[PDB]
Amino acid sequence: SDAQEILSRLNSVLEAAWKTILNLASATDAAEKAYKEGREEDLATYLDQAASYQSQVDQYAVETVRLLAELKKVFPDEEADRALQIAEKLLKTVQEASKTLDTAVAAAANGDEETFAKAFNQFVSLGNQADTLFTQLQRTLTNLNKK
Amino acid sequence: SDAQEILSRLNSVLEAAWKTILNLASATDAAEKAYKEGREEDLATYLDQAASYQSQVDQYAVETVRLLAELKKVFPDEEADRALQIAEKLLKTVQEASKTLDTAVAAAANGDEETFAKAFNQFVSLGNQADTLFTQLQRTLTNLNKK
Amino acid sequence: SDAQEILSRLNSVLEAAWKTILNLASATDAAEKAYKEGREEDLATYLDQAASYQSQVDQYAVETVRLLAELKKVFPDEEADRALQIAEKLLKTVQEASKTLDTAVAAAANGDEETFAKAFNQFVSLGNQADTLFTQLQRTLTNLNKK
Ligand SMILES: C[C@]1(c2nc3cccc(C(N)=O)c3[nH]2)CCCN1
Ligand SMILES: C[C@]1(c2nc3cccc(C(N)=O)c3[nH]2)CCCN1
Ligand SMILES: C[C@]1(c2nc3cccc(C(N)=O)c3[nH]2)CCCN1
Repeated sequence: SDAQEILSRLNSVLEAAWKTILNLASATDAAEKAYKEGREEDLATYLDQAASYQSQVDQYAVETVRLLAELKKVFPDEEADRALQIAEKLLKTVQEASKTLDTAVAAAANGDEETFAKAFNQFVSLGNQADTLFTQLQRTLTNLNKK
Repeated sequence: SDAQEILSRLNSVLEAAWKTILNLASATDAAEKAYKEGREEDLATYLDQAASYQSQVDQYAVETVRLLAELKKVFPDEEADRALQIAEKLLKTVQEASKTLDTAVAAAANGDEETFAKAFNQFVSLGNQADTLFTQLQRTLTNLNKK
Repeated sequence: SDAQEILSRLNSVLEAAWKTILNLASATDAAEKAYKEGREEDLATYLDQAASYQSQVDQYAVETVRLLAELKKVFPDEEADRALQIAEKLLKTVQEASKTLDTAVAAAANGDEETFAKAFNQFVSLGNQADTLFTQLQRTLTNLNKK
């Protein structure tokens, strides 16, 4: 059925997204360390790496919404509505993380540490919120895949 | 011992950024056409391309600020400060365009056309604002390179 | 083919190599954290990422040796000779780090903590040796571009 072709594609997207999230976590931790140590040039490199991975998470989150919107169109009922709603909230949170990371990158480039720290700390908190939604989405999809 | 290399890197970054801006414009035009013609799958492809190019413009704009900030440290004069201020305003505008494109991409994925159209038109306007600052920056750098 | 173009290539290679070394350091830190926290799948991913960056460092080291030998032919200079000797010692050291990282990868795959711990500790010690050599190389290249 198209429904399980879509669920299959969704599992592949989310597996790829998880790998990217692990890379984003590494880059985020490295940026925090460079920031603590006053290594400004190293921090710039780690922030650019984080922004690259965050852009990739954003793309995967968009693809996840598009796939669940497609799944809902093949369903005659609201079985996939909950998963789509989670995925849409995930995407909203991921894009907020992206915007706030951008504010941090610009503040670091502008040499405005107070703005940098505020935005970077928001980015970290949004990432934790996104992680909660990501795991919720995985659980919801497992219940749609049956076997 | 450094400013000439900084200036040459800046010229290379801005040349690469302009090509990316042209590619972004082509993707934007193609997305507008797909939207008007109701071809949602085509629109998704063109929006993903636009988002990729926009992320690259964002990166080049960050690099531009960092290079001009370095130049201002080496040669702390009014020319350098003016160039950096223009580049910082360019980066601000580029990142506003990036966040607005994110809203549009999410709306298209969510099937929310009212939000998509409003955000997409805001994105176009911010792009034109960024173009003005980009050309202003080029004129200032001409005065800084002195041939 | 001219002395100045070869130096320009060397400067670019070492710039790129330092960014790759930063990525290797972030992946290594993330692997250490996953190892300490007992997250074996995360550890496996970060070891694979570290090995990828280590292999890229190895290739930049190869290219640096080749380029310095080319520079000695067209612009003899006791300092290019010094740089080549450092770069060759660096190449040997980064290859040894790659070997020990490979041993760590295999030990994680086999679930052999005793072998893993020894190999990972050796990898760290060799990375610090390579870091010292890389700093010496950067200093020598700075002198080659003219003190
Ligand atoms: C906790 C952490 C994080 N987990 C995420 C899960 C899904 C999305 C994002 C995101 N930023 O878009 C996440 N960010 C580790 C990487 C930085 N923060
Ligand atoms: C007019 C146009 C545009 N010109 C820009 C110049 C600098 C930056 C951006 C940006 N979006 O960051 C620009 N966007 C063409 C490409 C789509 N909109
Ligand atoms: C400090 C660290 C390290 N610094 C290096 C500098 C040049 C080469 C290498 C290498 N392994 O080839 C380096 N490794 C980061 C990861 C653990 N060791």
